[PDB]
Amino acid sequence: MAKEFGIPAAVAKTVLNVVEAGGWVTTIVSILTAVGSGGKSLLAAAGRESIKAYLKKEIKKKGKRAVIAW
Amino acid sequence: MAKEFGIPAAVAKTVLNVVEAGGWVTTIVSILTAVGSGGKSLLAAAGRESIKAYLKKEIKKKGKRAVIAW
Repeated sequence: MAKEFGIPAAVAKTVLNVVEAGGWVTTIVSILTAVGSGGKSLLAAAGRESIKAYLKKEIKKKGKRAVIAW
Repeated sequence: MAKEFGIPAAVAKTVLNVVEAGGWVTTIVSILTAVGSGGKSLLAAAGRESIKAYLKKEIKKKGKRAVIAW
């Protein structure tokens, strides 16, 4: 998330914790909106998929630490 | 929130928007908990006072920008 979108690690970590806790897609959207254009770019990258489902797949594949870094 | 509790600004903004919208204490709790230790510490700083009421009072005292900053 940092490398590809410029998202601060602490923001990215919060987002992924929300995902893992079964938190709301709406919350995730709000936090990525608030981080600015890089967050909006990630939201757009999910495309037709929910951002939550998109990020859950990435976490399952690569682990949280790597998704944060990405 | 950012300087005293390490709540990233994007997350802090999201939290204050929930507060302003009159959203749920449980949602404020889960977002702050997702931040990690600094979020948990902000929750502890509120004591027995509703986190929502607590942050509303902080906004009344300092304004939204300064609450985010803190």
